[PDB]
Amino acid sequence: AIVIERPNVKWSDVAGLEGAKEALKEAVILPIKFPHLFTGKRTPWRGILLFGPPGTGKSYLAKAVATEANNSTFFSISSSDLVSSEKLVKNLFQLARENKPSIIFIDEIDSSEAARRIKTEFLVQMQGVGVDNDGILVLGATNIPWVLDSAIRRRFEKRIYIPLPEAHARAAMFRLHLGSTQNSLTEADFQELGRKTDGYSGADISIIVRDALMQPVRKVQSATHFKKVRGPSRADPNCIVNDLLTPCSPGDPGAIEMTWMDVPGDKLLEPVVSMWDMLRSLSSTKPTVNEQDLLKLKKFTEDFGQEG
Repeated sequence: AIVIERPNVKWSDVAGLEGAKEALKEAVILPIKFPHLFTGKRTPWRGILLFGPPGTGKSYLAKAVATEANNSTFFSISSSDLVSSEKLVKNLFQLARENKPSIIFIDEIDSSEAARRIKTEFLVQMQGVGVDNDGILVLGATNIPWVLDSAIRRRFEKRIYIPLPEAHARAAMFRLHLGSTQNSLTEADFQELGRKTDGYSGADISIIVRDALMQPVRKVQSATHFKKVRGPSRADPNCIVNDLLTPCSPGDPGAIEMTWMDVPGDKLLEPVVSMWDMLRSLSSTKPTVNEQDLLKLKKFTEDFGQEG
């Protein structure tokens, strides 16, 4: 029910968001590193909110904090209206102090029939009518902040906006989603995709990289002809040959009406994800985030901010 990992995500693992990371470092770590610099009339913000465009992968970011922060335990869940009935939250905080340090984290905090059995129980503990909420932080993640009850919303003292990465991260994000796969791409072609537009998110980018990986396969499943070549037999790197058939265009240097159904498991020379592959997969996609879309957030700052 409640995920309970004690993670490992250095700041560096998080692609970029230093402008936020700084914002986080301030609100949390400093208070931690120099406790003798936070008391008297000022207090650390126990509730902090993570908000920005969808697919910006806020989730992950959370863990990075719980890590770079004394190494607190990550108590986390979601708003699948909590396994679509309540006590979960009670034990949640109960555990919180029970194993502090710790970070209560809720991706999808946004959530009619007033089923405040939970809704209030939250603020109640958030308010910590009695038991100590100190040493424990709570984070919220949402793509739509404007849809939360003033109460809920006024709990997270500090609000940090999670922008969209279009920089080096955007790019280096492709290598990441390319994992350990054969590709003809290079660090030249990787920052290239990076600079090649923006308005794209970790999701977005991921989906393209996803289409760009199968590219090689459909070529092979739906290929017109193949051309025999030389090289170690896929079945044995030691057994060089000259019968490996890779796929080729209709009228080419050595084509023959074929299909994988004829090409031998070992006699097949499989293509790797190329740069056109990459590109093309992109040239057929739109950023799931528009300006109007992103403007709908801007609202918040103006009429809210640190709630007040």
